[PDB]
Amino acid sequence: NLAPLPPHVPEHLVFDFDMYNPSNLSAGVQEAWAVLQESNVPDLVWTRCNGGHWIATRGQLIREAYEDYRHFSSECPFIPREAGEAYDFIPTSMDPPEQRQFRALANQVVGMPVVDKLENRIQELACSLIESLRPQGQCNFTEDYAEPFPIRIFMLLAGLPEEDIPHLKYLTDQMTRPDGSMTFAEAKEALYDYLIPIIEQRRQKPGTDAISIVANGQVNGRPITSDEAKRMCGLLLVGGLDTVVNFLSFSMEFLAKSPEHRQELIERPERIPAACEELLRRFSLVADGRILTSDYEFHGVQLKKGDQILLPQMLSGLDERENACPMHVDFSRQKVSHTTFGHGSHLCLGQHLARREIIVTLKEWLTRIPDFSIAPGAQIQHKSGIVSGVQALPLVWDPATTKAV
Ligand code: 6HE
Ligand SMILES: CC1(C)[C@@H]2CC[C@@]1(C)C(=O)C2
Ligand SMILES: [Cl-]
Ligand SMILES: [K+]
Repeated sequence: NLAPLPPHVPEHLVFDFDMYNPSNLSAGVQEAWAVLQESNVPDLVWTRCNGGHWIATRGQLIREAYEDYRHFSSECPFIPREAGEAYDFIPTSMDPPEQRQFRALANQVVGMPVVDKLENRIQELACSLIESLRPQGQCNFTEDYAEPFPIRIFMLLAGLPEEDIPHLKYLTDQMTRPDGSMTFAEAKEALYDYLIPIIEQRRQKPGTDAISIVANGQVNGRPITSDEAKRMCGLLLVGGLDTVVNFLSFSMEFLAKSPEHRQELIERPERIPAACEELLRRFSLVADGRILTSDYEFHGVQLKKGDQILLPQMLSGLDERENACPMHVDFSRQKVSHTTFGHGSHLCLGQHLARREIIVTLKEWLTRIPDFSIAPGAQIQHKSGIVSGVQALPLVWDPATTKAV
């Protein structure tokens, strides 16, 4: 459905891109979004899809708007409007100054010191999952590794039972790639139905898990409220269940299709961290945005208070104006420019955990299964939304070419 064109929007800026089902999707989701960077498309366009909103199509504008929280507010950060209105996670639904005091608590539970506490378990799980698949000569990568690896690390960190994964993963997916059976508000309320009793249990009887730490936390020296704790835990759950999960599949699909790049990392394993960064650029996958706090002329375009603007994190690094030959993967790329983990005051606090999970996966997969390919006659289908992903990734290999560690 196409929403009526607002009176202030000129026809020449209309480009009806659908972020939940882009027309070029069969080419790959990054490719589908990159249609917005064809030479005839303006830096800033209006789509009538998904209730109507602006889209910044170039890194320069995306960065500028993420920096300018005074004009571009995180209050309503998701499209469609009903989702952005319902979205109340902390700290990502707040602007500075209010936002900042909550970042330290989040950092405590998912940041670098916690990555250190989890290091051995991350390593052990990657190795065990991969060794279990190795002799089979095939896997369904999304279900067999991309999901269980990061999700089990998260459930461990959060002290939540693994048998709760199917329910939580379903709900989280309705917030990022809704199947239409639940509004964002309904999925949010269901997630809160889950979290509220657990938060009170852990305020009564604290453990050492992330939910206990948030629920008993202090925010600039005063106690967090039960409600604030719930809103922070919601963000942590969505980050844990729907980010790295999708990214690993883009990366493994690429490696399955590029024997040369696999060989590069096998021969020169020291390049794996740089490879991770270049894959984070090329297979960037997030697109949220902001709401205008006032009428504002931005790059020659009249924006009105209340207008939503999608600021795709994915697009900055794909912009030829930021990286030459942007669709080409070059592990030796000198300046890897991207906003994959966001930009401005809301830079991802989970990024150290994400990079560890990625780097461990690349190392431990290629150690055991250096030679693999896409299953015979398979056509890999992507999916688009707030976080984009891979529907299924069937891989095959000859077990004789593998190595048990
Ligand atoms: C378990 C926690 C976790 C994990 C695994 C991630 N994130 Fe992070 N994240 C990302 C973006 C673009 C933003 C800013 C959003 C905005 O400005 O509105 C955040 C912010 C955040 C913030 C503020 C938090 C607490 C957060 N994200 C937890 C978080 C992207 C990512 C990506 C691309 C990955 C993985 C590849 C990721 N996150 C893993
Ligand atoms: C946009 C995000 C990737 C970032 C972490 C999870 C996510 C869906 C959010 O709600 C904030
Ligand atoms: Cl934040
Ligand atoms: K909101």
